This record gives sequence, C-alpha cells and structure tokens, in this order.
Amino acid sequence: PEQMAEEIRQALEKILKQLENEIEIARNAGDDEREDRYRIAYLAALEAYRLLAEGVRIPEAVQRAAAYLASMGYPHYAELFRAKGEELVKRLLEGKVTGEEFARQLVFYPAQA
Repeated sequence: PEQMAEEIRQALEKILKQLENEIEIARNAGDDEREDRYRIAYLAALEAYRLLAEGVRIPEAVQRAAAYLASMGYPHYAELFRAKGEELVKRLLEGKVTGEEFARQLVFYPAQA
C-alpha cells in the first residue's frame, strides 16, 4: 500500500514529463483544444502526486484531487476523474492493475474528448 503509493508517484513523475512534451507539441501546432486538455491532465497528475507524497491514502487522494480539479474550474474532467478513480481503486486493490496502469488510466481516461 505504501509500496503501491511509491509506484504510482513514480509513474506520475514520468507522466508529467510526457504531458509537458504533449503540451509543447500541441502548442507548436496551434492545437489549443488539445493543449488545454493536456494542461488539465497535468494539473491532475501534479495534485495527485503531491497528495501521495503527503502520505494521503490512495482512495482519499483521488477524491481530494477531484475537488482540486473542480475548484480550478474543470468540473467535467473532475467528475470523470473521480468516477474513473473510484473504479481504478477497486481494480487496484483486487490486483487487476499495476501502479503504473493506475496512474496512466487515472490521468488519461478523463483527458479524452
């Protein structure tokens, strides 16, 4: 569970790096809609990361990150993030996904159009 949190934080680190590039590429191509979406996903991964670094349990981190996202003015991403997160927690603690899978699907599933 603390090992799991560590895996997810590490997965989120590279994800944030990947998202930085996707934001660069999207911006260079003048694809604003795509850029914004990746920017929101960046904020989600970032907040999720710091919560886990703060020792917050994974189920609570998902819910608090969802609230963070809504307060930032992205309530639709936030609810998708929340609903998927709850689903991912279930699949995480019954062993059907890894920490990396959890991190990726948590951030990218709500990032869809």
